[PDB]
Amino acid sequence: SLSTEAIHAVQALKRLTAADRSPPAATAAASAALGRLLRADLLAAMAELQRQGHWSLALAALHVARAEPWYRPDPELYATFVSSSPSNDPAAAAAVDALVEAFIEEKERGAAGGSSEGVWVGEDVYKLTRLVRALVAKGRARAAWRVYEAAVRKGGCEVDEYMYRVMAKGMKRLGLDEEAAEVEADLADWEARHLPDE
Amino acid sequence: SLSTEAIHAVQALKRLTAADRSPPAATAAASAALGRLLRADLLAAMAELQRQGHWSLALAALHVARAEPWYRPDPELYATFVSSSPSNDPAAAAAVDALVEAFIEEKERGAAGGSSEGVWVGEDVYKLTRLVRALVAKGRARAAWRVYEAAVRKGGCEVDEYMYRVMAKGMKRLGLDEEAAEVEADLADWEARHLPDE
RNA sequence: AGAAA
RNA sequence: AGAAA
Repeated sequence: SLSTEAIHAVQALKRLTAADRSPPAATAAASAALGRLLRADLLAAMAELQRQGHWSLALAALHVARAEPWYRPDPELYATFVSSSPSNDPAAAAAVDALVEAFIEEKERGAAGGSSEGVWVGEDVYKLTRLVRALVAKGRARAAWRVYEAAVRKGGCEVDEYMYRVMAKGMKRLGLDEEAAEVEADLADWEARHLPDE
Repeated sequence: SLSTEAIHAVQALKRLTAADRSPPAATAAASAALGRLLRADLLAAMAELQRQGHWSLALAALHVARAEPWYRPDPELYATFVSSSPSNDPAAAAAVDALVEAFIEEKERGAAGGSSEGVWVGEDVYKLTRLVRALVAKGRARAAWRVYEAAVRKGGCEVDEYMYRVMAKGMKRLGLDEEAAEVEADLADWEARHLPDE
């Protein structure tokens, strides 16, 4: 559930942006109501806004969160934003794609080393699969592909059959037959190394 | 559905093999999570893994199952493994062929008698047809042929028109025109004995 | 756990 | 029941 501090923060955010729906003031209202909540409270506020349907406000909260010092690029966090995004909404869809681009840029922002390259290597497989699943579920075939290609194809994040099947089926039914075939190939390679051989 | 015992077993299996994807440890994890489940639970676990896409794990479960005392070579069981196998996967395809060879060896393992030869004679026609259908559907023309030839041609398992048509059409479209013709001949013989003559 | 073409 | 060239 939500601490009274987070509940009051959400109410505060809504009531302020009510008198002015405009996004410029909406931002200033977010840092005003959510500016300095403990990580746990800010995350709960965000989730509550998503749950209620105030997606644009949830995004505003994300903005605030990105400024916090504890902030870290997290696939699960991004998946909730995709899941809660409005269906049949061109603007929303673009926002989702943009979000995916933001997640990969945030994650890879800290990489300049021949040092053991692992920006994606240590990533949570389940969470990353959840993000991909959500993107597919919302028809963001391209976005899904950027993520897979970034974290698995290049990032060298070791995934499993479940992840592959999700992608292959996703790309297929979404009309990227080209990429579907590549996933199947990646899967084929995987199988070629885990399947008991003789 | 799945007993909580089987659900927990599957979770357990995944979580263990997660820290180590390698097949040697994957096997030890299977006998560790699935080692002593009731037949019903082990079978349900296997099917759930297939459903999720963890085919290599489903195969690991099969290994465990083969050691159980209640285990019996079953065409249906093998068909599910063929159906759930990844398409466009050289390794998988070989695994399927190997599986078919394992099924025929397991079945015929108990035959050393001029006693009424019936290792295949009492076989379930529908299930056996399902296995053949799946193999064809995955392009395993050879594998399909081994089964047919073993159980019907030699094993003396009495099948029906549905089975023949499935094979003939399967071999044809799969490019074994030689074997297709033989099936049609087998069918011709069948017809010659069931068709009302005059 | 990454809930159902 | 062995679901659609």
